[PDB]
Amino acid sequence: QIEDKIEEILSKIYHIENEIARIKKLIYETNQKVDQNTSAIADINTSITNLGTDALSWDDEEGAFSASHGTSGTNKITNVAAGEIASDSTDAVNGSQLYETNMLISQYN
Amino acid sequence: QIEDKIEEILSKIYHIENEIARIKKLIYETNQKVDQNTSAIADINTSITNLGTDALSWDDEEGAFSASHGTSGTNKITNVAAGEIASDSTDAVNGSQLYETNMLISQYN
Amino acid sequence: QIEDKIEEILSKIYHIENEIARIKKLIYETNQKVDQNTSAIADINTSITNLGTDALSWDDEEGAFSASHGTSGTNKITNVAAGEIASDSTDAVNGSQLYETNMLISQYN
Repeated sequence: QIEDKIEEILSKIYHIENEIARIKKLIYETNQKVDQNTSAIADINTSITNLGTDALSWDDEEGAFSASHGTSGTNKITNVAAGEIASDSTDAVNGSQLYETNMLISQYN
Repeated sequence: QIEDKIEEILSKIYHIENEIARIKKLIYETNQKVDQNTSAIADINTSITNLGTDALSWDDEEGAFSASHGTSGTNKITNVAAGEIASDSTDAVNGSQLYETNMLISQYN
Repeated sequence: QIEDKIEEILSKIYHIENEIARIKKLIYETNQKVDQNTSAIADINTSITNLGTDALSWDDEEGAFSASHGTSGTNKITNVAAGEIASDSTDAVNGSQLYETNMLISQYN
């Protein structure tokens, strides 16, 4: 009876040991995925910070989009293609267009 | 005394088996959270990619905001409300405003 | 022999107990990281939502950046520095520049 009980005990111990081995694998696999995600989050935080710094964004107090950037309150917007010149146009106009207008005036004068 | 000892060992083995059952559940639960975050991060990466592509942003080669996009280095900005026309105005002006100016000149000529 | 067997069994159970305590600690530590990451992803989703609402963004149907915002189909862009007035300038122009042009015309008249 006691040798049987010892065999029972040892069988139970082997099973526990096997389960523990698998658990160590599972915790490792998990911690690899978590480390991956922690790194990814760090990179995302940088990207979000940069987008926030660099996007031309709405200014609630001004009730308009603002071309302020960092420590510079006013800045150019460039690479703006020519806007439609019409009574209903809501396109921004660029310096080539104002140049043309100024030339019409100087020619007029 | 050895029957007592055997029963105490079997008791502790039962306890350990219970711990292992709990541990397995915890690991599964933890992995469900990690899975959710891994998939949330993939979604975030796409969002950030698209925001970077679509937000009018600062350009460190221009020292200005740049309307480059896709295969065109210049693009229009539209749905721009009329800017204040005043000596100290920093508002963008639209094609309707330039149209009016051009019309004043034209009528004179 | 059997008293000896029992001693060896107890020694192994002691080792198992140490492994279980370590595993618990590792799972705790993993979950502290996962919690930190879940929160960080929550913050990121808020930043992304806000950047989307507030960035001046590309509009596929317009093929242009759009100063639409919220319920308002058109809005101002302000804090725009004066653009180059030249035949190949792609700088946006501001209200102070159009004011100046408008005063040339009113002078010429």
